[PDB]
Order: sequence, then C-alpha cells, then structure tokens
Amino acid sequence: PCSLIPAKEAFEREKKIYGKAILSFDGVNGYDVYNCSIPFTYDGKTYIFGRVEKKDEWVHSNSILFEKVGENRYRRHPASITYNLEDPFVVKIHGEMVFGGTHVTKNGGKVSDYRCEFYHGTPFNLKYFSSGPSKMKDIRLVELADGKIGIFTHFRTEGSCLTGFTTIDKVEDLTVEVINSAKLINHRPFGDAWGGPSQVYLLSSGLLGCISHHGYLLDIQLRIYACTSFVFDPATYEVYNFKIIGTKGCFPPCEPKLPHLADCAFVSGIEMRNDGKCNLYSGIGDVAEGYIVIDYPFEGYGKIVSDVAF
Amino acid sequence: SHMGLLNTKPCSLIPAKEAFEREKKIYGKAILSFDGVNGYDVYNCSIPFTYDGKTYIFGRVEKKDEWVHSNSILFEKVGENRYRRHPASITYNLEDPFVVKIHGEMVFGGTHVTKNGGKVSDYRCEFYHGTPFNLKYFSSGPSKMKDIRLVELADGKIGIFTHFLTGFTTIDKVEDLTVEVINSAKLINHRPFGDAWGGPSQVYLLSSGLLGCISHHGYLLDQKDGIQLRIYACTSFVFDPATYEVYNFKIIGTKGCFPPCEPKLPHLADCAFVSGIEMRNDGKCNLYSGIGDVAEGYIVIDYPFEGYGKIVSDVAF
Ligand code: NA
Ligand code: NA
Repeated sequence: PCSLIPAKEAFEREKKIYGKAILSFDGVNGYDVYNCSIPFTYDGKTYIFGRVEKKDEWVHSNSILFEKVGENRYRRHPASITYNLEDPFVVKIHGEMVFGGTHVTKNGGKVSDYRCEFYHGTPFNLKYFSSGPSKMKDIRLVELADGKIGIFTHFRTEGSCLTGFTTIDKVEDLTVEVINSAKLINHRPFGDAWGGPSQVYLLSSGLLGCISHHGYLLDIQLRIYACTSFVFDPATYEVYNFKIIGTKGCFPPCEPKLPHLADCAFVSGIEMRNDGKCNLYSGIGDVAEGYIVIDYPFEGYGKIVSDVAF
Repeated sequence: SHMGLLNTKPCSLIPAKEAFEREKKIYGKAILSFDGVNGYDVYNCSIPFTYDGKTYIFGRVEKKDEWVHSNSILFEKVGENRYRRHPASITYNLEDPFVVKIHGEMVFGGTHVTKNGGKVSDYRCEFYHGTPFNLKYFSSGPSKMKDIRLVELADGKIGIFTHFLTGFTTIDKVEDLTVEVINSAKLINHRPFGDAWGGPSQVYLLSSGLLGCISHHGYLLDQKDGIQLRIYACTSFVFDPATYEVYNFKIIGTKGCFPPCEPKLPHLADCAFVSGIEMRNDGKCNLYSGIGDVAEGYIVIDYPFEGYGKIVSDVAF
C-alpha cells in the first residue's frame, strides 16, 4: 500500500487553507487553461504561461503567455509567440528566463515520443537551445547559491520512477548526456509515489525547496495526483520534510477533463505573500488553474531567495 | 570537367540554369513587406491562401543575425505586397512552412528542429490539419527528412512526395500519414534531375489527372578566387502517379530574377527557395520564393505546366 496514502488522508483531514480561487483566462476562444508556470514579473507587469487545450481534445495543447489584467484575471498577450508545448515552466538563471515545456511527437495521430524543450532569453524574446532525452518529462532547473545550475531529472522509461540531480556551469551546457548521467537522489522519502518537482527554489540556507507533483494508485484503483514539497541538500543528495501541501479537493470545485482525473492536481509552484503565507498555484482536473493560501512549506529550512522578477 | 580542378564533377543542372538566365521570360517582380514581427526577416513562405474573405500567408520568421531561431507565423494581407502578423493565430516552432488542401481542410507542415546544448541534433517535418486558425498536430515524418509534400489526387486518395532521391506513395486519409508509409515510398524517375539535390515545394492537381510539381533544385558552385555558393533555383516538373514518370523538368526562377537583396550570408547570393505559384487572371502565374534566406518575393512567369492541363486544386479555404 502506498506510503503517501496515510500522509494524504491525514492532510485531507487536518490542512490549514486560508483562501482559494480559480483563475480566469481571456483571449483563447474559451479553451481550457491549466498546468501553468508560476506567475512572474517583467517590465512592471505580471505574466503567466498557460497550457491551452480544448476541453474535448486530448494531446492538442499549446503554451501561451498571459498578462494579468485584473484580480485573478489573465489575457493572452498578443505580442508573444506561442510554443507547441504542454506543461510550461519558468525559472531565472544568471539574470535571464529559462522557459521549458513538453514537445509531443505523433505518428499518424498516436503519441510516439515526447521530450522537454528549453528556451532562454527575456520573456518576449525566448530562444530555443536544447531538448532533454526521449520520454523524460520532469526536468527542472535552479541557480544554486554558488552560481552553478542545478538540474532535477526523472528516470521513468524502464518501469521505475527515480529522481536524479546534476549541475552545469552555463545553461547552454544542458545536454542529453549531462541529464542521462545525473546521480540518483535519496528517493526513499517519496516511498512508491511517482512524480517530481514543478518549481525549485534556492533557500537562504543554500538548500533547495522543491514544489512537486506526486501520484499514486489507491485501492480496482484510484489515480491520486497531489501537490507535495520536499527540501533537497545538493551537498549530500539527501531529501527532507517530504509532505502533501494540497489536493484537488482544496481548490474550488471544477469538473475534471474525464472522471478518472477527479483527484488530479498538477502543481505550478508557490508565490510568497506579505503575510508570510504563500499562494500555491496548481493545474486542477486537467481543466483549470487555481491557487490555495497555505503556510510556507519550507519553514525551518530558510526563506526563498530565488526570484522570477525579470 | 568544364571547371577543371575547381570541381571535377560539376552539377548536371548548371547548363539548364545558365540557359534559363539567358532565355527567361519575366513579366514583373516584387518583394513582399511584413509588419508585426519587430523588423525580423520573413522568408521561405507558404503560398498565399484565402480564408473567410481574406488572403493569408505563413512566413518563416528569424532575426537577420540569428541562425536556427525560426518560428512560423500567419500573416494577413494588408495591401498590395504587404502582410501583417495576424494576432489571433498561434505560432509554430518550425522552419519553412507549407500548406495544401486535403479532403476539404488545410494540411500545414514545417520543419521542427531539435538541439543538444545549442547544436542541431535532429529535425523532422511536423504536420497539422484543420481550418487555418484551428490547426491540430497529428504526425511527424522520419528523422532528417525535410521535403515531404502532400496533394489530393484525381481519385480522392492522398499523394505523398518523400526525399531520401524522390519517392511517391498514397494513403486514404490524412491520419494514416506515418513514418512507416513515408519510408516505404517507391522511388520516382530521377533521370531528369541528374545529380542536382532538392524536391517538390508545392504540388497541384491538373485537369489531365497529372500532378504539377513546383520544386527546388540546387548544387554547390565553387568559385575561382571566390567563395562556394549554395545554389537553389525554382524548378517545375509534371508527374504521372500511375507510372512514376517525370515530364517537362525545367528551371522557372532564380534569385537574380527577383528584386535585389543582400543574402543572410554570402554563400546564399544565388539561393531562391521556392514557395509556389498562384494563377493570374491574364493566364500567367506569380511565382513566390524565399530569396537569400532574408526575404520573400514573386516574379511573373508563363504557366509552367502549359500543355499538361489547368490547375484544378485550390487553396480557397
Ligand atoms: Na493513424
Ligand atoms: Na553547449
């Protein structure tokens, strides 16, 4: 029985949620928008990347830049190009944006391959520079306290579900060879959950705070995808403080894309508030993006010192 | 060889290209203007097409001083030879966009490039279908195969041109376009093309049931006390899908026919990468081409399939 199951059942019973909202998106012909990047700032405005897909289409996503135009309200920014990608994500590395998402290959309508594509530059001038290995979805970058680039990898091509970590010096050093050879982290804390980070934060302690998506099957089975967090030490490859920090049921209700996704959240990341709490953004049901207001999940391991102020 | 040690095996196509430069009949020319892409170069366009009362074209968009940083963008016609990015359309992370009509809808394609640490590692054609503002991704061709082009045949089947040597095969519906179908295509009659490299860019159904192909063919031209040119000329041929026979292979355009423009790099000073033809009311055609990997123009030429039937395919969506 999954080790995550007690932690989830417990969390569902004793969470502290201080607020919640579903986001509104304009300028995409009423398409669903989900599995967003975290919000980021550029030249005095707030932006977010969204995965854009018709509610009744599967594997027909594009990643679109949205400008915040009001309280929980976003509109497609027409100046930006779009990206033929699923599950867009951003991070700041060496003073610039690194943007990625999943590029899907089909063979006569059937998915045959997929891999992460990485862009860098400024938010309206992103340049494609590298792809990750075939069938690896869950790659995330962060700038380490000493200026190196940390890379989380997910090995799931062989029936297994293991997380790796490696470093490079400059973002154009990101290769399939570096990714495939990443040293395995201590995954024992995750138990038989599968997933990995959505957003990685540099903490004042020099540890990495990871806001992660983990899935498991609950006994016929149920698919559960939960918002999780853990703290990682790049010096030892140790994992600390693994926990559930949100579930789909914490967000306002919305009908999932199909009933098998009724307990599916795909986390985006956290944004610190003035009050010391944070907004936890998540994709929900593969149909929507929302946030819940939660306690800071890395309390005791340091404050976030990475930023997405471009 | 006529080039002595400069090239021991000059391309078979050189005399045809030189003869065209002496004997061509060009009735007009223009460079297209593009708005809405921050002054980026726009080149290697689709043919123009119509939709919902307006004229459109797909452009390959790239900064003049950047290599392998293209996107394909839908442009709406503003005025004579003037286009602007249509803000409602999504963009495609592709080079060398192309369109055709199949079974009443658009099939759009382009080249998706894969990199490894900044270096090109792979590329393949990606295919979309639907209406022009509602295109859905459905298939990729094989690794490193650039020149795949579709056409609806007289009998309602879908014709597929491949590049290994040019191949041709058929399928019943666009969803059956697979790597396995493309790789198993039979070779067409290559004898007319000699040792020129290239293949079709735009394929048209003719009233005779034959296919009119607007193509790109080229070769390397080594120069005495000069640099090597990558020559690309606009060519055409007529193809019989019943016999795989090729007729009327010829040169129909060269970069020198279009208004002047400084190429992206000096090796592209004689590079025209054809887009396709559009019939005029006067029975001539506009031949659209990318030029120098920096611009898009057209020249006014005689109908290149004259004698083999009228175009009966369309791009009126
Ligand atoms: Na199929
Ligand atoms: Na590199």
